[PDB]
Amino acid sequence: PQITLWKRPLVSIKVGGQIKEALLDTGADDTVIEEIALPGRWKPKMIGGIGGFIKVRQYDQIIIEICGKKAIGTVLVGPTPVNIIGRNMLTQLGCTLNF
Amino acid sequence: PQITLWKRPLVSIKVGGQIKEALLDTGADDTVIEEIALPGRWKPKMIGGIGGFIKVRQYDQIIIEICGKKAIGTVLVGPTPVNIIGRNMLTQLGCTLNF
Ligand SMILES: CC(C)(C)NC(=O)[C@@H]1CN(Cc2cccnc2)CCN1C[C@@H](O)C[C@@H](Cc1ccccc1)C(=O)N[C@H]1c2ccccc2C[C@H]1O
Ligand SMILES: [Cl-]
Ligand SMILES: [Cl-]
Ligand code: NA
Repeated sequence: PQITLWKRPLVSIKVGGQIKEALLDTGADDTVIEEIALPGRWKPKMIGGIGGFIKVRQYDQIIIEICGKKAIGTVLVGPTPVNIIGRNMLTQLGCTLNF
Repeated sequence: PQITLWKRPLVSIKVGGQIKEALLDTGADDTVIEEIALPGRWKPKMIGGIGGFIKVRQYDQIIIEICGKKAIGTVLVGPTPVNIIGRNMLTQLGCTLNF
């Protein structure tokens, strides 16, 4: 499909057995989600954007459904203002910018 | 052009008579550039990132050029780690998300 940007590119996603709303974010290197329960062991990580850095937990090989597609990859969990689908996942979806 | 997301979608832009590197950011509502000299009056504004809010100067009716295409709109000037081209400008360039 083709998503215009006249409004926020928000989509429904399934992760951690839960349905959530997330932002398709080309400006994000990684994918970070609000506090949620994920399986397996995690490693610490610092991610920075406007306003500085935040500490998140990194879980790997996590399954995520986005726009009727499945992606399996790294998912960060922490105090992010909004759920963010970053490039690590967007590439799995075969997403590209066009203009 | 069609831009893949394996790496950050950086592009050269023309703004304030200067040439700069900026990131095509679908998750960004606004366009924010590091300290740069812009003409006209400005208004103060607070914008929030994953790390918190930063204070910026809001300029309106600013023209930017990207890959031969031009757009006019609001440009925020402040301490941003990276220059960001947001949706308010991406729409004007006819930039879409495709997969
Ligand atoms: C207008 C402004 C630019 C202030 N907007 C944002 O920062 C929004 C904020 N919302 C949230 C919000 C905050 C307050 C109010 N409403 C909404 C979440 C989504 N971001 C957009 C991000 O894509 C911005 C980038 C900027 C950046 C890129 C590369 C290097 C440094 C900074 C961003 O924060 N990306 C980072 C990022 C993001 C997620 C996971 C990993 C990483 C690493 C890094 O790529
Ligand atoms: Cl990944
Ligand atoms: Cl605008
Ligand atoms: Na990016």
